[PDB]
Amino acid sequence: LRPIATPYPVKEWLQPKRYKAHLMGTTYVYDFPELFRQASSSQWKNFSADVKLTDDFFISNELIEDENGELTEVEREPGANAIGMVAFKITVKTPEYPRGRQFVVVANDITFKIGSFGPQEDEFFNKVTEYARKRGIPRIYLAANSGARIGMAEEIVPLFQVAWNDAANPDKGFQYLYLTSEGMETLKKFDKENSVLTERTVINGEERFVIKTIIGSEDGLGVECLRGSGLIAGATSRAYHDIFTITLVTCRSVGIGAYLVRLGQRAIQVEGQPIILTGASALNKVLGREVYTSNLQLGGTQIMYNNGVSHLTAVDDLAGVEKIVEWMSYVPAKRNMPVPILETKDTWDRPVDFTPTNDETYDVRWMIEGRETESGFEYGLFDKGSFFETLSGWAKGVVVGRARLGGIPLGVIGVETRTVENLIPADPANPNSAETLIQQAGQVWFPNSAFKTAQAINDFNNGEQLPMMILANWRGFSGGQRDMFNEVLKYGSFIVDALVDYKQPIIIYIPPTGELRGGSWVVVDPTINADQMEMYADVNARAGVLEPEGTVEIKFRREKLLDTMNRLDDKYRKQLADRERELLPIYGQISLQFADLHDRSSRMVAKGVISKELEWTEARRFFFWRLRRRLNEEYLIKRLSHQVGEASRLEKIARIRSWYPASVDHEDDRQVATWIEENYKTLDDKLKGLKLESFA
Amino acid sequence: LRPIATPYPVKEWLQPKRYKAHLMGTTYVYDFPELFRQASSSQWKNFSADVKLTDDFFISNELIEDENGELTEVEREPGANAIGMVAFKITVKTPEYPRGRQFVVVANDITFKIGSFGPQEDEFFNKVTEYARKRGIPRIYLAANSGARIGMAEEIVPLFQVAWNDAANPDKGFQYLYLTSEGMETLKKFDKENSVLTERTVINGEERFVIKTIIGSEDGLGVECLRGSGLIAGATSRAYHDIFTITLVTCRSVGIGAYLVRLGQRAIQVEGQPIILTGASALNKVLGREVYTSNLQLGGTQIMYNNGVSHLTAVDDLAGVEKIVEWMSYVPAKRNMPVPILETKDTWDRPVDFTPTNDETYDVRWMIEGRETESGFEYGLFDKGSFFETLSGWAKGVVVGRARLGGIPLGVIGVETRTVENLIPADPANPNSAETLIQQAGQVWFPNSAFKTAQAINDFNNGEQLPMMILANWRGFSGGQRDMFNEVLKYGSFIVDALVDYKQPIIIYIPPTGELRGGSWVVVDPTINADQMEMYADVNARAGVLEPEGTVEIKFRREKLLDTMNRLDDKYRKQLADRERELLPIYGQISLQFADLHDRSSRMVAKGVISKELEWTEARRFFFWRLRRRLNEEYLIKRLSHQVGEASRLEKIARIRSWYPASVDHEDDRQVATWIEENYKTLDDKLKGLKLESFA
Ligand SMILES: Cc1ccc2cc(CC3CCN(C(=O)c4cc(-c5ccccc5)nc5ccccc45)CC3)ccc2n1
Ligand SMILES: Cc1ccc2cc(CC3CCN(C(=O)c4cc(-c5ccccc5)nc5ccccc45)CC3)ccc2n1
Repeated sequence: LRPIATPYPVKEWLQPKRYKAHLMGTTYVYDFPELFRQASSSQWKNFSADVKLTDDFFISNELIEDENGELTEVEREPGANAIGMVAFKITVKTPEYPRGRQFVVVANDITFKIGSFGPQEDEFFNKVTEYARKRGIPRIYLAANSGARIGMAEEIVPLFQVAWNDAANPDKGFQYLYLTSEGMETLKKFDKENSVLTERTVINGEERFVIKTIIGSEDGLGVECLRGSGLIAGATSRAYHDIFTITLVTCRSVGIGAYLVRLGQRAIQVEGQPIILTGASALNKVLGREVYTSNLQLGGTQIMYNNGVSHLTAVDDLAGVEKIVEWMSYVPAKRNMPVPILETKDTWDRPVDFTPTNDETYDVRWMIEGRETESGFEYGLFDKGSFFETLSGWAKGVVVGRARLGGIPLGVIGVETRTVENLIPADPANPNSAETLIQQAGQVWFPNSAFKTAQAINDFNNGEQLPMMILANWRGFSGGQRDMFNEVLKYGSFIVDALVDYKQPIIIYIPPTGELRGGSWVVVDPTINADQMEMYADVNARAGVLEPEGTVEIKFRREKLLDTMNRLDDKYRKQLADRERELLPIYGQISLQFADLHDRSSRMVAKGVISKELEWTEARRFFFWRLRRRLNEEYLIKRLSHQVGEASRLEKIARIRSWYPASVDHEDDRQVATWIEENYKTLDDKLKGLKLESFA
Repeated sequence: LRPIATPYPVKEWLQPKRYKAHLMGTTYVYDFPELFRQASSSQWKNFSADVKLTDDFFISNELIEDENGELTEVEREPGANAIGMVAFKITVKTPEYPRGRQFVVVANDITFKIGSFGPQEDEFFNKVTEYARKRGIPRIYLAANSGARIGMAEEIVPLFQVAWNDAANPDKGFQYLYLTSEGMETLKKFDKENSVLTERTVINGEERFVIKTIIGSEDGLGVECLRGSGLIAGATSRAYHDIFTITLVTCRSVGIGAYLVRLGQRAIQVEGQPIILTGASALNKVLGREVYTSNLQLGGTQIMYNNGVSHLTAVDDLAGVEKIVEWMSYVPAKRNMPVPILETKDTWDRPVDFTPTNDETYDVRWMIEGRETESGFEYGLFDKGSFFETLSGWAKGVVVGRARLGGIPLGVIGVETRTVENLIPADPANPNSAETLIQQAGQVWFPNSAFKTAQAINDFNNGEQLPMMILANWRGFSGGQRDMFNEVLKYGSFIVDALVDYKQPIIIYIPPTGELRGGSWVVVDPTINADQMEMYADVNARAGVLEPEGTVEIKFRREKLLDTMNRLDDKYRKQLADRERELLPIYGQISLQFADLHDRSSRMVAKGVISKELEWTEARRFFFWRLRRRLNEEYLIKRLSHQVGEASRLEKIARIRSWYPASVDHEDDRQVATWIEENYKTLDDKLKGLKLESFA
């Protein structure tokens, strides 16, 4: 016992494994449910300071496998785990789910054979993944490991012999490894006969059993651990499309551990905890030179957060757990359940205060969440304090996060208008390599920002099942040599693919001072997914194939400018050339203005390419009721789908809308939402009566 | 008429549009079906030189929209197209489909408004895509365009007036653009009232109609072309997952044209024909410096073929058409039809001649397709002349292509064992940028080669619907700083995702002299997709978590080596240190051999991680019958699926196998395939009788 005379019992002495996990710079596995309780208690405190929580608000039950390999809940003392993988089923009352929400927490035990993954740990992690998937509940993975377990047949070590080329001179070489009759007998005795595959031979009177293959009696030495690693890699790939998946990197995550981080997609990395494949010293041995200094050089946050492999960083394990809990607050309690509404002080019924200006630099986050000023807070489009930014270390030209609109959770994608700089590190393996600073113009999609946008769309859709708003403001894609060589077309195409797959309502909105041109419009047009997408443009937004400079270059050339001077200038209508020299700068401005007059939201409305033209200050009120109406109609379309056999979206929506009273304006979002909400049970009666269907 | 006195009529005079397409360095649209006839005739000549083809072997029928917008077949004179998009339905008798196969060819007409995409061209291209998708037939796109159509309201050009700040001094500026009563009347007269949105004002006695927005009477000016571009981008994204999609870049492909190339995935680029977004001169104007010299610098084959955006290059349009036809020869006639068997001179019943050696450098293509030697041809694993390599300009560390195994078409992925070099061009926009040469070690996955592998798996699965063989031979992934920063984990994870989605049989085979370690095994393990995947290892292959050097470093350390010297060396069992110095180099070799003895295919079999251990020379015979048996069982599993409502793969296969006579060995591939093929109609009788099912 160290230390002596403490007021309460020494937990690191009661369970020495707790001390071992601490020495490795991580939380002991069995202490993680307490971090989740602390983080959930903080959630309530930030939401409503006066709430009185009792311990029954949070329940953690360890999951273990019974005799039949089926998962069962247990209450046992920490550290009794016979495998290096542990899991907990958590039931917690949260501000968004005050009656309770559930999720599973899977975690490596860093104290159990260094958190290595053997076949038993792989099979348990897979069983836990399937358990969560069957229930539709989130799967949280706490990564603290050493990758696949590695071993040798330790029983053959004191038994094997060597067929020396020259017995007197060992340095001269050897032919093979073998066992003697007594070696074979030792194996026969301990029932380890199948530990080796041998070929009996006789050399100078003595029978030698030539070792052809070493198998070993102990399970979890090599290939069997690689099979289990593949199983859990595929399981995680599947889980990402099915349930909400997230990983906290709490101590190192090696090999399969690094792949699990990425396969679950959503990842929070604790600072100083590396995500690696082969380590620095192993790499150095292969390279035959001291190239790398540390594992943190290979997989620290300055690699992974800058990459977008880590969506967020955390200063410590509790900060990481808090970020999991905060991320989950935007996510349904289980698969296919409605998105969790959480109304706060900042109600839908207000104008948007922060307005961008053409003559002034702004941070898009101000438009999203608002900004603090000396004269008071300027409210943004979304709820005050609701913006949760993710992938904040990578491709900063695009701003992605979760926010709330009058309480409705949604994914938000905005455009950073300021020039973004990123530092490409010098390659330690190349002596002729130096660090590169890359500058990327604002409102231009680059390979990295296009990849981040596609990734965001997929992460809001899969597991999170959230509606989305893109505040579309791009001039185009980078068509330059470097970015074209770096496959900008591939990443831009991933955006189209991500939108095709989207299952919840989408709002595309060109904001005030905003623009959408050529290739940038293409990749975000609502006809990519007409079932879910709608486009809107601000009265102060612009859009066309080219910018006015481009349009004039192709369609308002010198001949047309001169005919315009001929019509409009009395002096014009060698003495022409000097007049042309004087008129050209202003006539170039007239032509640019003429072109800009086509790029208005009024032309977008007339041509039917946008649903409506909007005023920014009224966009919060408009979008709140539009989104609320859309969620309600989507619920009814899904109910009608359950009883038909075969009908299109257009036919399903036309039928639902035919149930609305004649006096209801189908174009009034607030009226449609209000009527549906007042009639959910009446609509249920109607849907249940439609089960008079016999379709073959 | 130019030239005069030709033996036959001047086609470039009869149809001047033919001459215009030629002046633009491309085939005239209406001459493309003839290139397909020429290429299909060549297919027959290469297959069986003595075949007698008549003109009824190939039929091309132009598709146009009728009064109701429905596609109908027409026989009309070339050049009568009222839109800049044309399509043909092709019916061709090929060596793989001697009774005929069909596909659609969609193409821009470069002579029609520079191949620009207006709303009508977009709607026709979408209608053609849907037509092919509904029928399950391939969609071939011939890209020769200028992107989205750009325009202005040309009727407002001679009408608009300017509100000068000072009428006498135009240079001093202007307030707005306006129309007069006579301007408004001109618009009223020609029924173009809605061409502008105006605001009537009176300034110094005269009524001025202030132009607030220019709309225009002509359709296809701006945003409406961007909507149509989005529609066809989404349509192509969908088509790729549904039917076989391919694009030939035959003249430039701009904007939406560049996106269509990528969205259809499979692309052949004719040399000197660029795939661009914004062009060089437009980019130069934005950058305010002469940065780029040409469009070919931005999107030539040296960009796109090196990127993997272009799967192949072609010296000319006919070479391109021939490569389409050759690619299609491995693909089913329509969606869900069986893969086309094409038996040639090189029959299944032979050993594999080319065998790799540990002490000698080899090209993996020799193992795949064989090699010419002075002593004769050394046959490879696959049919002689059947290897069709694709993505050959990009990530050369991985070799991808289509091949045939005793006539069975399949996707093949092999590993290039030689060091691969690639040249990263100097960024023209950065004066402080120079070209970089990157060397990549063989048998190591890098971000580019991992992306190429995932891309290949997806392209064999989607549309092609082919079985696959991966000749798995990777030591691991590059875990170094540069490759980790360059997101190797993301690309490696895409491999897992691509395997999860795979719908046809997969063979993973570790070849002779081959190896599969740590992270490389993980990403290719058959438990990722147990319904489709099987793994095999050569008797001369190796596999474990680490390489023997790594295993000894962790599990056979100095203490263990010294205890081994204590047991095996009579002299060992300060006078120890000098003995240690002498023994250590050979005892290090013993420990490496001890570790290598665990890495054998015999341990893989014993641990149940591979289906069988094989001998390379017998692999062609083994895999032919294994694949043939698997295709037959897959056909029956799909038939059983059509009549059940709910049953797992394991239950479906167990039922099918219960139909085999008792004397049939379920493990004998050749016997199982033979029995199924002799009993297809009898099995059909049994399946039709199982339609006594009433499941609710
Ligand atoms: C690194 C970088 C930085 C900015 C980028 C902007 C775009 C947008 C397109 C719009 C379409 N387009 C034009 O429409 C255009 C814009 C301008 C232009 C605009 C603003 C200032 C100066 C010039 N001049 C032109 C000249 C000829 C043809 C087209 C134009 C070109 C430019 C694309 C890639 C970019 N890459
Ligand atoms: C650019 C590059 C080049 C080659 C690469 C090879 C690997 C494979 C792993 C296997 C696992 N592993 C070992 O198992 C290992 C191999 C060797 C080694 C092998 C051959 C020659 C020299 C050393 N020495 C070691 C030392 C300590 C720990 C592990 C080892 C390391 C190396 C990964 C990335 C690489 N990147």
